[PDB]
Amino acid sequence: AHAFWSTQPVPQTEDETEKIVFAGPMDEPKTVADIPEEPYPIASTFEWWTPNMEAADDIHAIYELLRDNYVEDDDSMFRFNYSEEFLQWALCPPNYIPDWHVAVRRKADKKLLAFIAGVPVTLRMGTPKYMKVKAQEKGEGEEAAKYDEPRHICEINFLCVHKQLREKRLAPILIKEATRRVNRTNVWQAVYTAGVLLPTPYASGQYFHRSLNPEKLVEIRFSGIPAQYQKFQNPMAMLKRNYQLPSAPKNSGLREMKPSDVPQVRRILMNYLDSFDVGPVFSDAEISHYLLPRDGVVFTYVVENDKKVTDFFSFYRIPSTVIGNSNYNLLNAAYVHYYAATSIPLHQLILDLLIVAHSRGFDVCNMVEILDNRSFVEQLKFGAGDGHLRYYFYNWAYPKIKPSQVALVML
Ligand SMILES: CCCCCCCCCCCCCC(=O)SCCNC(=O)CCNC(=O)[C@H](O)C(C)(C)COP(=O)(O)OP(=O)(O)OC[C@H]1O[C@@H](n2cnc3c(N)ncnc32)[C@H](O)[C@@H]1OP(=O)(O)O
Ligand SMILES: Cc1nn(C)c(C)c1CCOc1cc(F)ccc1-c1ccc2n[nH]c(CN(C)C)c2c1
Ligand SMILES: [Mg+2]
Repeated sequence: AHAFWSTQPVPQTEDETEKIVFAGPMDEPKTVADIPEEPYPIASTFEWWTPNMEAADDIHAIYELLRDNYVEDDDSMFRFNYSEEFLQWALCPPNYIPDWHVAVRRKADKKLLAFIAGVPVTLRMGTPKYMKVKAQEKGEGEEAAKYDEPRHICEINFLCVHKQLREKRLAPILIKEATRRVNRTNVWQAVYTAGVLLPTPYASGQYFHRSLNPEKLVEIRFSGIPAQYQKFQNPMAMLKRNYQLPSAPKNSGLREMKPSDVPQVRRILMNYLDSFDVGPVFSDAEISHYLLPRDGVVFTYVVENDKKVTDFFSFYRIPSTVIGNSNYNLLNAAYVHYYAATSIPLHQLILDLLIVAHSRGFDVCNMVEILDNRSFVEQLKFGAGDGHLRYYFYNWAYPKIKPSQVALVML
C-alpha cells in the first residue's frame, strides 16, 4: 500500500512502533564513501537546482511555489502563505547547509516544479522516561541509554510538488535526493511532521485554535456561530464578547526580548525542555536566531524585573490564503512557539500572548497539543480543530509517546 515508504528505513506499522523498547537506528550502518556523489536520476526534461536562500530572486521563486501549491487545511478552504522573510528565517538558521535546500526545475523554461528543505537540528531523541523504567527491571539499561546524548540531525520541511505535477511520483524522488545530500554530510537521521498519516508516527497531536477576531473568522468560514448564541438577538455580539480580551497585558514586567536576554532565555528554556522525552538543544546563536523578534515573522516577550528574566513566550506568523477567486482575505494566524514560565502560572503567561497577538492584529492563535499546551486550553478558550500533526523520524526506531512528551515546535 506504500510503494515508496515500504522501501525506507522507518517503522512500517503501528504495532511495530508500539513494541519498540529502545531508541536507535534502523538501517544498515554506512559511511559517506558508501553514498553516491552523483545526484539521484531524474527525467531529462528536469534538473536539480540548489536555490541560494539569501538571493532575492531565488527566495521569490520558492515563495511563489509555496503560496500557490503548499499545505491546505483538511477542508481545502485555506492554504499556507509563508512570507519570503519567514522562509529565509526558517531555512537559514546557524550553520545551515545550503546543499540541503533542494529544488526541481523544468529545463526548458526554468519553471520551479518542486522543493524540499532540510536544516540542522540538535535533538534529544534517546529512549523515553516510561521506557527506561521497564528496561531497568529487565536490567538492559545500557542498550536503553546508548543514544541519550543529543544528536546533530536533519529537520525536513517545505516538501512541495506543483499542483500540475501531482501523483507522478516526484515526491519520492525529492526525498531520496535530500536523503543522499544529508547522508553525504555523515548525518543519518531526520525528524519531520505532517498533517497526513504516513508510516509511522512516534507521536500525534490535535491542533487547537483560539479566536481573536471572531467576526473575520466567521466571514472567511474558519468559524461558525455557536448554536447557543444563535438563540439571541445579536449572536455576533455574544460571540465577540466571549472572545474579548484586554487591549494590553496587566502583567507587569513584559517587554520584547532583546539580544542581552539571550543567555537567560536559553537557560530557562533548556531547563524546561529537558523535562520532555524529545526536544531540541539550542546554542546561544540558535536562541538568538529562533527567538529574537523579527518584524512580521517571530514575536517574543520576556517578563523581566530588575534585569532578571523569569519568563518568556514566543509566537510566529503564518497567514493563510483564503482560497477563492478574487478573495484577498487572509487568515492572519499566530502560532504558539517556545515559552517558559517560572514566576507566573503558564495560563497567565499565555493569556499575555493572546493579548499581544490580538493587539498586533492577529485573527486566531493556533497550536498543537505538545509541551504543556493542553494545560491552558479550557480557561483560555482554545478549541480543538479538525487537523492532527503527526511526528516522524527517518532511520530511527522510537517507542510511541504522547504529544505532551514532545518539545520540538516545527514551523
Ligand atoms: C537522513 C536524511 C533523511 C531526510 C528525509 C527524511 C524523510 C522526509 C519525508 C518528507 C517530510 C516532509 C515534511 C513536510 O514538508 S509536510 C508538508 C507536505 N507538503 C504538502 O502537503 C504540500 C501540498 N502537497 C504536495 O505538495 C504534494 O501532495 C506532496 C509533495 C506532499 C506529495 O506529492 P504528490 O501528492 O504529487 O505524490 P507523489 O505521487 O509525488 O508521491 C506519493 C508518495 O508521497 C508520499 N507522501 C505524500 N505526502 C507526503 C508527505 N507530506 N510527506 C512524506 N511523504 C508523503 C505518499 O505517501 C506516497 O508514498 P507511498 O505511500 O506510495 O509510499
Ligand atoms: C489555519 C490553517 N491553514 N492551513 C493551511 C492549515 C493546514 C490550517 C490548520 C491548522 O494547522 C496547524 C495548526 C497548528 F497549530 C500547527 C500546525 C498546523 C499544520 C497542519 C498540517 C500541516 N502540514 N504541514 C505543515 C507544516 N509543517 C508543520 C510541517 C502543517 C501544519
Ligand atoms: Mg508527483
